[PDB]
Amino acid sequence: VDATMEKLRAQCLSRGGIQGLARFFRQLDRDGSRSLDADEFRQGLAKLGLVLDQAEAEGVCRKWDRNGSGTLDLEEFLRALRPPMSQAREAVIAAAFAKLDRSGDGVVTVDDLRGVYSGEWTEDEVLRRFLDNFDSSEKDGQVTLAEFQDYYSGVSASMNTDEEFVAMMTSAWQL
Amino acid sequence: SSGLVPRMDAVDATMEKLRAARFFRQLDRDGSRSLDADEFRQGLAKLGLVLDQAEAEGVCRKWDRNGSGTLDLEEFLRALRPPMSQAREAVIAAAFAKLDRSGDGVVTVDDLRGVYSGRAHPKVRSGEWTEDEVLRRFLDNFDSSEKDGQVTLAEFQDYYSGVSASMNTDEEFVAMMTSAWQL
Ligand SMILES: [Ca+2]
Ligand SMILES: [Ca+2]
Ligand SMILES: [Ca+2]
Ligand SMILES: [Ca+2]
Ligand SMILES: [Ca+2]
Ligand SMILES: [Ca+2]
Ligand SMILES: [Ca+2]
Ligand SMILES: [Ca+2]
Ligand SMILES: [Ca+2]
Repeated sequence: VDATMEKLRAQCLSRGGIQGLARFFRQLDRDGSRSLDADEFRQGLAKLGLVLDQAEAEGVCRKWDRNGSGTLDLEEFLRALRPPMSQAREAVIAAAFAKLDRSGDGVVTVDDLRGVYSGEWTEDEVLRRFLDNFDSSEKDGQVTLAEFQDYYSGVSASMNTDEEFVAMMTSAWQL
Repeated sequence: SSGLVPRMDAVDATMEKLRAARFFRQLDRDGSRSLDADEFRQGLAKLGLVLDQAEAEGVCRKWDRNGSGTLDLEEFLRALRPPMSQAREAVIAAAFAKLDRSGDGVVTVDDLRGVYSGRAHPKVRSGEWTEDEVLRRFLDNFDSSEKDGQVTLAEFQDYYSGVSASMNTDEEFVAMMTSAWQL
């Protein structure tokens, strides 16, 4: 399934880079509804020699559907086809996430930031504003690993080598 | 001395030289889609690499994983892999040593739990997978074809034989591994 999802990109790499993904997105969207259903997604991949069944399709849509619409919009689809980051880059992030997550339950919260960072604006209200920086656009007081990972998708994309990324992360977080 | 097993040196020489599908099919004189000890023997002579009868039989016996008495494509492809240098063997063992927390010779989910947290994983955050299930999933990749939550050094080595063969220089391979397992 992930192998099928990688063959898609390998195939997209034959010309298509992210502006091309929107172009392909809209050719997948048969009804033009501006989102992809598991059905539309499946028939589109079939046209490319990639085969998975409906339950597999819903599964892929389930994974990338970030707002529980049961469907893939342009943003989610673009995030789906982003070439995954190399493992070394992923490892330093992982590493820095562990640091940040004092409590080590799997998510970073205002409480994890207590003791590590610090009339109007109070204490953890400031701490909350810090948490927000790394959080998604819709702040909910929790930072996942996936979210933390997005926060750095920008600079990572800019930086051409793992060592540039690795060196930066190492110093930022004193790993 | 203890730990040593007797093994044939002249076979190692002939086997090296050889290393340096199209080829398999050439050698498969009788089109059986597998190599007799006898055919392998004749093929190598036709190429100027000399092996007697038992030496050729010895090589089939040791690469014929499934015990068909013969070498098929998968088995032949494996045999031609270059021997693993001290350096590559060293990073593999260091990575295995790291994973095997209990130090009982096998890497299990229980080992892994002391090395990695699986909690931050997206499939755990959605409620669909447990930490141990992500950890088991990770373990399976290194496991033999029959998954049993146990990965032995043999199995670990077998897993990396293929990957190793993919990279040209010891240094690429050593650095890869050092970044993969953070040693
Ligand atoms: Ca649609
Ligand atoms: Ca959606
Ligand atoms: Ca936490
Ligand atoms: Ca969040
Ligand atoms: Ca034959
Ligand atoms: Ca065989
Ligand atoms: Ca163990
Ligand atoms: Ca547990
Ligand atoms: Ca096993």
